[PDB]
Amino acid sequence: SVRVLVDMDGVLADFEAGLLRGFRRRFPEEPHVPLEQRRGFLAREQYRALRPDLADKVASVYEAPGFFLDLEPIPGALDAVREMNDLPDTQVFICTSPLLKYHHCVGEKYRWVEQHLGPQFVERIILTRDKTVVLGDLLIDDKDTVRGQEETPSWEHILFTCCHNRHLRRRLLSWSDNWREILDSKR
Amino acid sequence: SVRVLVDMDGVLADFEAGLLRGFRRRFPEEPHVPLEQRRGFLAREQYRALRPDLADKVASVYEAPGFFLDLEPIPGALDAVREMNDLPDTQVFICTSPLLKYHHCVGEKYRWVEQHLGPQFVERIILTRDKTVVLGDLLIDDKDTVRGQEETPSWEHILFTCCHNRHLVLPPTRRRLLSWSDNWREILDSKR
Ligand SMILES: O=c1[nH]c(=O)n([C@H]2C[C@H]3O[C@](c4ccccc4)(P(=O)(O)O)OC[C@H]3O2)cc1/C=C/P(=O)(O)O
Ligand SMILES: O=c1[nH]c(=O)n([C@H]2C[C@H]3O[C@](c4ccccc4)(P(=O)(O)O)OC[C@H]3O2)cc1/C=C/P(=O)(O)O
Ligand SMILES: [Mg+2]
Ligand SMILES: [Mg+2]
Repeated sequence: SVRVLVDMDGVLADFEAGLLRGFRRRFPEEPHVPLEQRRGFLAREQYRALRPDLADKVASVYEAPGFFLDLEPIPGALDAVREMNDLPDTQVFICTSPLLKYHHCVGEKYRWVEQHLGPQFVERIILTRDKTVVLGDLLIDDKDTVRGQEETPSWEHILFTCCHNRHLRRRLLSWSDNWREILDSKR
Repeated sequence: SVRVLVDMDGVLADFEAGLLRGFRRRFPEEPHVPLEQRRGFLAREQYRALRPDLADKVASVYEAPGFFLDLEPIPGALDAVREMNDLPDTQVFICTSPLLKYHHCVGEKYRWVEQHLGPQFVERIILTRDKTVVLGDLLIDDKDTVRGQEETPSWEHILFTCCHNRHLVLPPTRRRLLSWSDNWREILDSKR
């Protein structure tokens, strides 16, 4: 049995697009960072580099009520994870970290999964700031390094391609890339 | 380095006392289950056996807004977990399962930890319905069996004593903590 841990932001839920849409909506005069020019996991820091006071403006977007609830799915993500979890001898958990400002993040993520994937996937959510203490064969995540208290995690990190990591170990280019072969490589 | 997974309900947060106080307050006419007569971790099913309409009444108490937020800490728990996490070569995570009815559970548990233990322990919350896929040396929990997808969890399960599990008598091969004043330091030591 292969256990796949699947991150939420940038893999199932389109955080980058939602952040940019929310930023342009609420700060329509301000410069922004086009998705194709995003570099580095931390959007706030790139905004800071664009101009210092844009850091807090972009944070105010992802800290706001509704932000996580309203993210659009990543193309192909929902179908893939449904297909994946229906494969025999395969178990999917949605493994996601909340913001340190957790107030509008934690309940909204449970509600996002419930609406987009249903109650069966709500049962498969793992919230943690340290993915290295979760046991599995693979972790699909859009962050360059995934670090924590296990120096050698049980899972192999598959980097899932997102606008901010496109320009940087196995990679999945999209959910249309061949994720079945990666799972097979663990059977 | 020893990693200790610490459950919330019945170990840090007094769920049983909160449930009974909330039931007596809202359903004062109805029969209840005294804490010392609790048996089995599913309170709702014992109420159901007492009388069928009590099952939904008691659920309404722990499904209500505020319920998890307002629970009192277990005596000694907060001091113990702070001491435990300050020990060298020791890491504590708070490893808790939300209700399937998660709406007033999930945020409230985060806020409970933030208020009673601070932001440093908020960072150490793991929410999961399957504790068996979480890696650690020990899991301290008040539930008789802890089951899930790993047939052989990495951790050893230490049963923490609560009104509903007190009647169980463990085989010599398993370990119990009677309270936070019992010798949890030795259990951790056994893993060093
Ligand atoms: O500080 C930040 N700056 C920033 O630009 N972001 C963007 C990037 C993305 O990061 C994450 C994120 C999760 C955990 C820790 C940091 C960031 P994800 O891994 O879920 O994509 O969720 C918050 C999102 O916010 C987050 C954070 C989050 C900080 P933290 O969560 O408090 O550590
Ligand atoms: O059916 C139940 N009946 C019941 O009496 N309870 C009580 C007992 C205890 O159950 C727990 C519980 C949480 C997760 C899985 C089972 C039980 P905990 O052991 O964490 O305290 O959640 C809070 C408490 O609520 C929960 C449930 C939980 C149902 P679900 O599986 O979350 O739908
Ligand atoms: Mg991510
Ligand atoms: Mg418990």
